[PDB]
Amino acid sequence: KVFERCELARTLKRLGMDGYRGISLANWMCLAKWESGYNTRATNYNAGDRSTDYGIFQINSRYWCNDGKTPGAVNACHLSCSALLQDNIADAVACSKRVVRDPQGIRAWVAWRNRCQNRDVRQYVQGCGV
Repeated sequence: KVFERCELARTLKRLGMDGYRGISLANWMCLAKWESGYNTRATNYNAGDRSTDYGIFQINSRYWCNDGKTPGAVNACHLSCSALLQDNIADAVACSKRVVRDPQGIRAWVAWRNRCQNRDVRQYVQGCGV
């Protein structure tokens, strides 16, 4: 599923993402936007370390989900990476929450640092009723 901007903002808010661990909905929107263009079936294989990024938040298999083919990987979200490719984003959100409970917080995603950190991200939620 490719979410439309406001549809996604409301979906994330309903799932309890607004201000989760001090992270605003606009930041999560900026992250999803830059990671996958709001696409839940997006995947990126990293030939360098044999890991793959999954879903709307492009969560990596080395530490967050199990795909059975990433060397010495762990599954901190205790999910099959398949769960991160569903149209329903419940599991991807549960896992993103797990990611940010770690010290790095939203900084875990390099794309967030590049295109969201210290930037005006208001535009992502404007007019969405969130």
